[PDB]
Amino acid sequence: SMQEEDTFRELRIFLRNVTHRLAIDKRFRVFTKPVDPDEVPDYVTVIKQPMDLSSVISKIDLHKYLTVKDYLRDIDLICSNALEYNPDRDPGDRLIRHRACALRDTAYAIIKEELDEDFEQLCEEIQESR
Ligand SMILES: [Cl-]
Repeated sequence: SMQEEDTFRELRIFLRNVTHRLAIDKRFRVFTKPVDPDEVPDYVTVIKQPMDLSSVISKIDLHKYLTVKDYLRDIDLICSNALEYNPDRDPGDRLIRHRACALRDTAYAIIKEELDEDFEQLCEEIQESR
C-alpha cells in the first residue's frame, strides 16, 4: 500500500540521517569509502563482504533496507571486517579496531535514543508480510 511505502520512505530518511552523522565524524573517515585495491591489494581476497558508509548510502537509495535490524547488520560488517583485517597488537591496527567499534557503538546509541520501537516493529511486520 501507499501507507507501507510511506513507512519505508520514513525509514530511508532516518537511515540517511544516521549515516550522514557517522560519515561527517573525523574518527570514521577510513570507513566512508571502499578500500582502494592499490594501497591494499590483499583486502578483496581476505574480506569477502566489504562494506563502507558510501555503500550503505547506496543501499538505502536502492531500497535494500526494509528494517533497522538489516541496516545494523551492515554497520556490524563494517566493524567485524575491520576486526578481522586488522587483528594485530600494533598501534595502526588497534586504532582502526577502536574506530570500528566506536562507529558500531555510535550507530547503536543513536538508534537506541532516536528510533521508536513501534516504528521498527511496524517495518519488521511489513517486511515479514512479503
Ligand atoms: Cl588518523
